[PDB]
Amino acid sequence: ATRLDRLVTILETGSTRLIRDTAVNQLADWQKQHPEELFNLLSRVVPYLRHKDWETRTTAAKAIGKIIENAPLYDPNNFFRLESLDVATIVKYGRPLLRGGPVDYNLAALDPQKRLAHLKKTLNGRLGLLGRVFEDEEMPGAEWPFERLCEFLKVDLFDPQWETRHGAAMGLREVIRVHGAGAGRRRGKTRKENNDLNRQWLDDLAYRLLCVLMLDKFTDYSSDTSVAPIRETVGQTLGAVLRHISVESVHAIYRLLYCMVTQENMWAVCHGGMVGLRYVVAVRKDLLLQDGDMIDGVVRCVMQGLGDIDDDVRSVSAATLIPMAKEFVMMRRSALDSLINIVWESLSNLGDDLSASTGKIMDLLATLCSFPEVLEAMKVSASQDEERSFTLLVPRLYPFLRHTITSVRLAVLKALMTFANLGGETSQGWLNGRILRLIFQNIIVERDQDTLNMSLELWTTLVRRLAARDPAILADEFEAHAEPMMQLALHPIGVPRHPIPMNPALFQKPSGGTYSTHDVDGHMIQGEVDLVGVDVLIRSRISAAKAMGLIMSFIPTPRLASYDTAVLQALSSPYASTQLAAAMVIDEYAKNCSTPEVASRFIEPLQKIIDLERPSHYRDLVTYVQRVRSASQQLINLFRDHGKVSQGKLPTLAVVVQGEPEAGPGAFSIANAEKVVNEDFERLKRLMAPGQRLIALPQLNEAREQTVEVIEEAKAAKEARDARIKAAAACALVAMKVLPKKPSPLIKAIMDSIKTEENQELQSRSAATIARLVQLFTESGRRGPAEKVVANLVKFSCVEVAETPEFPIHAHKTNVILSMQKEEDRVPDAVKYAREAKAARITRRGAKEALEILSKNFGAELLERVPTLRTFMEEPLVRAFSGDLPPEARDPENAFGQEIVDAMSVIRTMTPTLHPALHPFVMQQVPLVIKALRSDLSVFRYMAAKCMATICSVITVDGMTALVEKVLPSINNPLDLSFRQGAIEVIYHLIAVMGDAILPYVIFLIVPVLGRMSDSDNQIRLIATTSFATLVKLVPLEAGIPDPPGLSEELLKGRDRERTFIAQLLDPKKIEPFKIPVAIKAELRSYQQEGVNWLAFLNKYHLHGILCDDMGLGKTLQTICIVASDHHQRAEEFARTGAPEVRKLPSLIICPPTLSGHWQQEIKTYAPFLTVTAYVGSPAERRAMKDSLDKTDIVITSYDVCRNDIDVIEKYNWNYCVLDQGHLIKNPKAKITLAVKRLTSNHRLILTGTPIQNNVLELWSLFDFLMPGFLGAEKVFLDRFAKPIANSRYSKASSKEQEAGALAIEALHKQVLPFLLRRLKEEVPKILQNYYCDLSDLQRKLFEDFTKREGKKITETAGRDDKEAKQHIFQALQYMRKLCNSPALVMKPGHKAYEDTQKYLAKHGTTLEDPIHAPKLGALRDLLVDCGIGVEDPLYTPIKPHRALIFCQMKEMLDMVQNTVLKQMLPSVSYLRLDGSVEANKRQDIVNKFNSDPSYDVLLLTTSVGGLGLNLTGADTVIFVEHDWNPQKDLQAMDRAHQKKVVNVYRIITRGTLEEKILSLQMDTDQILDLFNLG
Repeated sequence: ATRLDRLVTILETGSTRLIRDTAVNQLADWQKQHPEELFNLLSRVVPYLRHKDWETRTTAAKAIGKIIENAPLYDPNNFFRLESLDVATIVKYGRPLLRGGPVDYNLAALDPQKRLAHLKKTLNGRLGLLGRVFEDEEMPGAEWPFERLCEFLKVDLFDPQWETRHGAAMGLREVIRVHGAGAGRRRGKTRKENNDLNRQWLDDLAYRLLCVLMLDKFTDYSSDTSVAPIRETVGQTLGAVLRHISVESVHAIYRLLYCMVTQENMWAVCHGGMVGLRYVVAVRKDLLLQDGDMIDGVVRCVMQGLGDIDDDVRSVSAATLIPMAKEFVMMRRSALDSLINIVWESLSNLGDDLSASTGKIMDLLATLCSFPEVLEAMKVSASQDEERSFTLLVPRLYPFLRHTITSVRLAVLKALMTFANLGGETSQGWLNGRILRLIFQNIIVERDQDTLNMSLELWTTLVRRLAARDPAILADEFEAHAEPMMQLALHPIGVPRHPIPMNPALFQKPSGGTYSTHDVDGHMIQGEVDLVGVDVLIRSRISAAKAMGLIMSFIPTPRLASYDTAVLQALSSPYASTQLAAAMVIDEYAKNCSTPEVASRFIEPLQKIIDLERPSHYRDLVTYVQRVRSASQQLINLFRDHGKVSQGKLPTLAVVVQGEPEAGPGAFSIANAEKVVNEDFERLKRLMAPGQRLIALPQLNEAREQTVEVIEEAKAAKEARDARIKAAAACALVAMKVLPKKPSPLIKAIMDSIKTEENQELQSRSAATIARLVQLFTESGRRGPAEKVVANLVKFSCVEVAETPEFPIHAHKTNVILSMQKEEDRVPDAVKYAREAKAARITRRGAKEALEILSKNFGAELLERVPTLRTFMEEPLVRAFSGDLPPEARDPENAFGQEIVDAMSVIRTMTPTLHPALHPFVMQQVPLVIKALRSDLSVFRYMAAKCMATICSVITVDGMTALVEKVLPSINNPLDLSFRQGAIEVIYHLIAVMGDAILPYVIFLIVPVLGRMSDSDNQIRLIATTSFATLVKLVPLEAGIPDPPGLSEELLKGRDRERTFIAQLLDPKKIEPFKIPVAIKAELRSYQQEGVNWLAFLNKYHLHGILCDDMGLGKTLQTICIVASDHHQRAEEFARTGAPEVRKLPSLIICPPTLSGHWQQEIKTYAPFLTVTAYVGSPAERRAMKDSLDKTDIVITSYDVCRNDIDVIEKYNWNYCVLDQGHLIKNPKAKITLAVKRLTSNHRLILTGTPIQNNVLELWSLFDFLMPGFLGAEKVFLDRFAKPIANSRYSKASSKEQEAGALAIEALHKQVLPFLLRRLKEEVPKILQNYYCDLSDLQRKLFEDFTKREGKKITETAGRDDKEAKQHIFQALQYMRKLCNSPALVMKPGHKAYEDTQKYLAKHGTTLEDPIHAPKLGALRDLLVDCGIGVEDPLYTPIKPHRALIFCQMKEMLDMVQNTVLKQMLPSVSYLRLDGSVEANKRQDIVNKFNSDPSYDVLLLTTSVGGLGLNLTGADTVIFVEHDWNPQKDLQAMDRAHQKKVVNVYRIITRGTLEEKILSLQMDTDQILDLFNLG
């Protein structure tokens, strides 16, 4: 179908959210550009409000919201009375609205308005306005635009089908939200007349809305989100009406809602009334706060609802009071004390498993407990009554600890925190072992990190407040729960596809019994490693050990005998997960003791783990070993079936594997499988015939390597467990200050974790340990092992090649910028190259954090306590950059080169976390790094730029001052290439390190960056252009940019040339006017001169952009202005300075071959002082001017002759280079695209009506011609922009991939926006215009042949005024006016020159119907592509801005226009044709489709049918191909067949013919005779 039908149908079948939301923005954009198509888009999304699917109704209601926002508000300068509403009659006599099964077919087939007129009679009865229950056998721009629509919605509010009532309520919500004020008004009345007419209409809707709250009994028990889907929604619609009605109408709605709550019960009427009151306080809280009578009644309603039996009534009641919980506490402290215990009463009846709706009750209690006033009034009631003591109330919060909503579980821990920080007299009846167990259970099973943090923070205060009383009391309350809680802290963790479930009987409910929108903690209690991340289970054992470690540090040691037996037993457990957790509990116990000697009884069991050998198997890794046996067996079974080997020679594998329970010492192990692939694969290969081996060995080698894959997979899995347990035991020893005599094995255990540990929390613990171990050694001599540890950390922070280059690999590179290589090289993908690179990133991550923690432990004493660090960072730079570079530093075999690289690698690794007292040491090294930026070796310049950028981001005062004073001023220097490459590179890495923090410092960066895009070195141009693109992306468009804090006041003074640039770049309306210095013959409009200001701004700062002005605004003139002015201005400065950058060079204008004459004509008209060469013609003609093109000011060239003669055109240098329809360059691989990019030009422009289509790669190719590096190379552009965009558009894409693809669209549009000048023709009388085209060779031949015969008699019959003489002259003019359109109109069989013409067409090898002989056909496709109509899915393609009418006089011409232009040339255009041949009945059909479906681009028709009174509205442009002798007969048929917008009228006229002469003349004999002369 059409675009609009396919675009709307996506609302139903949008597979992802991104695909559905993209369709609603297309419809919203379609309304924004074509505001008159409002009721064509709405009449297709409104039917989707009755859809049987929930999301389709939601999406369709969303589109109505977006489409209506793009409609102008309506200011024109049978109703219901809200007061006369009786609650008793409607509830009693009304129609209960239920889930609707019945469908009455007799009504369904009625006229859509007769169906509506019938439902408006039945409505008064169904509402109960009669004294009886109504039964359906009694009855078997002048005004508001949406008033006809709202009748269908207000009537469908009571349809038996609950799906229809759902969509009708959402539709009314979106219409009244944007357009609520104008409803009801009618043109022809004063403000006071339709202000109350609006009040009556809004009261009429509120009347109907309250009825739905009373009558709707529908309830969906399936989902826990919404219980009353219609009452929840129709109350949301009531909120949109409240923000538009008077204060008196609100107080009337308030009383009617008050009767529904305090019914003077019934669940539905009480709930629906509360829902309405919920939005009254959330929308009109201002009006509610003066009238104290409303404040009392709305609070009386909440309190009754808060004590109601049903849970859903208490939820909406609590959600009503939250927005004014602060406001109600202050104003009425008398009612404050009664509100507290009623809220507390609501939580008392609840069990442990709470519905998702009950979460709003907790939100109400949490906001009340955040006020000190409420906390005091509770203590007064606690000292007075026993039933309000904290022992009976607080445990009512425990069922909320494991609530389904994530935000509720955090609000409870924050609330329970408030009670622990309240009093000692107050909070001890509830603070016991019962709450300690629930919190410890919360630590094991909580998945959210913020909630797990508060659980540990509450566990600390709960333990410390209870240990302050007596350490024996704390140990008694927890002794009853200590035994099972230990089994959960030491519980093993499984492998993906091998979950180790926890015993659910070890979890006590708040009810007291054990476990034996639900299943909140079952995924983790089951231990699903795939469903919940492997790192989430690990950080739940870490949190367990940290909790269990703190509680043990307070219990007296003699009563910890049961705890030690559990952990000593766990150190020898067959589960590696348990041994790791066991050693971590000992660690956190020794950390929290006052002295480390208290825990010194664990020294011997832990030193066993370090010194003894590790077990060769673990029970948690049994799945890996079982997987190894399968591969080993299939490898052997293949040695039997595929290769013919006897069963007796085959080895036998054990059926049970090691680590399994009840596994003998002869079970299957990894060592057995290593013997199968290493020694039995060889032994069994000797037992094959040399003929059998040749056929079977292919598939055997494949089976062998698949086995080794799993073998090395299991061995790596076990060695990871050996390192985890050894490192955890060593860290606990370091906590007990265990400094061995021979510390090599202790240090190795901690180091092996820092090298290889995928998990960050386990690695960060080992980094913090090795940082304290360095401090413990330097605090007691032992500088031997202390300086070897720090030296390894420094070595490990340089292994990631992405951060620290390998010097011998790049040692030979000079005059190269490695920053460009690093990104143009990572776009390599091999499994064993990405695994080794992953190990390097892990090793650096650990070592970097160890030095970070080391720098914070020693503070400002880091360089005095650890003097080896100062040597690594300072010594190599002093040797190499104090004076001349030693020749040793250039050799890749010498280690000196890498020592210099590592030195600067450590500086940027530790500068951020360095104590501010060590910044002078870094500043001492700055003169050495600047010396490296100037170096000739590129790898030194690369690291110097990364290092300096980091230093400037930390020491923002002196670091920036050094860069602006010592580096930036010498980017101009044309003698030292190496310093320029280094200085632009430190700018590149400065923007990358700081990010959007670079904003205040962009002042100092902008001029060196801009000027470097105009540099002789190609690499500096590219990296400066990429830098400039990142700046445009990172600026705040709407806000200003502050000044650099703390810098010199004299640095910011002389930099005002750089502030006017940034101001003009953000806002294009602040561009300085440009007085054209050449004598141009033109009246420049407000926008034309404004557009020339934009082109001069680009020329001034060496920028390039696209001129996207809509057709008619005159893009050709604005370009001739700027190129004539530029040639003049650079003719003056070349006379002043003679610099090569302003030498005389010709400009180049590339256009489609049809527009070659159009440019040549308008330069002749507006700028007659510019000499023009037209390098277009036959290959023979082009070769004369081929060698002489620089001898003029402008050179015009077609895209076709630019490919064949590119070797000629690139031999020249060009000033300007304009592309008249530049979208032909969008193909990056096209030959025309590559030829245009081989040109050396100074200033570039692109002229298009459409800048981009659906693809983003089209946009890259255009911007790659303008500013080469602006979007990067093609491969780096396909990565950051094209890959995520294409992935989010996948039918089944991830929710992360959707936002990754949406952030890229938004970022790509921001980089390219300041370089596209897109001014609409309409927003900021119909315009006639002439489109000129040139005659063809055949037309000139046929005109000359006519005047040779007929021209003799034309002189006779010209001024006769005779009878048949005026008939001969007229039909002689008809022959010419037909020939001006197409030669095929006049060259028909029977003509005297037919046989001669066919010879001419044959000698040149063409046909008569060839479109090149009728230039009006070619001029029509160019006029259509300049209006965005024709281009060379409805979803991703943009909305076309115009629709056209195309008029012709003859039916034969329309066939050419149809079969040639719209079928061969522009096949993507949707069109309809209208002839007098078509039936007068069928022609009315397609005229309707043109006004009902706005996706018809063009309507072809002849001027005969246009005068038939048919009226069209969607037309925006009108084109005339053929013309009548009376030029107003064309004006009649146009207006007769046709306002808000402006209409563009185009006359296609061949220059030099009678068309240019007839249309000019507004008859004398000699003036008639001149119609037969060309020119």
